[PDB]
Amino acid sequence: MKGDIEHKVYQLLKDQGCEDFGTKCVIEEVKSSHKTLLNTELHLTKYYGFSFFRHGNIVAYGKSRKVANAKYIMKQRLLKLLEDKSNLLLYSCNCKFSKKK
Ligand SMILES: [Zn+2]
Repeated sequence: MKGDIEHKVYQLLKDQGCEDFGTKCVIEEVKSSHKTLLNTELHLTKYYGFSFFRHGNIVAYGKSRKVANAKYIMKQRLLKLLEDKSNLLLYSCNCKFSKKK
């Protein structure tokens, strides 16, 4: 496929009978500051903790100072999973019914 990992994730997962998934974007600031001279560190060295959630689990993780790089990492995570067919993102679940081995 090409490009947008989110669409790929949706394309198959929603078709597997899943709707419970999505990306989370929380900032993980690296506090190298012991004390400071203002209320809070106006702007310290923070990192965008991009991650992909699937049933409360972490399928993709990519923390970077650059939003693009952060996204890039997590994207290539699930990207490899749908390419390699690793069940970490693509496993069957009960958003519809039971499963069969
Ligand atoms: Zn599900």
